[PDB]
Amino acid sequence: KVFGRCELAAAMKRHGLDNYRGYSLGNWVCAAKFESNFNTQATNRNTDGSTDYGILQINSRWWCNDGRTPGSRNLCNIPCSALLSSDITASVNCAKKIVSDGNGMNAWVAWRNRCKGTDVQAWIRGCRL
Repeated sequence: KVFGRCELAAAMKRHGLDNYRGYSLGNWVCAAKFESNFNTQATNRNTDGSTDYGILQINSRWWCNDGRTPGSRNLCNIPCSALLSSDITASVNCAKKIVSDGNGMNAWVAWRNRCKGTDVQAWIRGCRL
């Protein structure tokens, strides 16, 4: 599923991401925009052989099992394919564990490079929330 901007914002808010660990909703929408262009089916392979999955491009090195990242961890206790669902619950629940890991949203390179320090509330302007 390819989300609309406000549609995703409302789904993320319902799942408790607004101000989760101090990160306002606009941060999460901005990260999803630049990680996946709001597409739950996005995948991208990394040089180390891991793969990033889903709307928040969660990596198989640490967070999910895809059966082809040897020696990797599965900290969210899920198959990576669960992160590609039109239902974002699994991605959100795993993102909550990532962002609590100590490095905050710096775990998302696109957030660090394209959202951090910008007017992120722009990503939720106009939405009925």
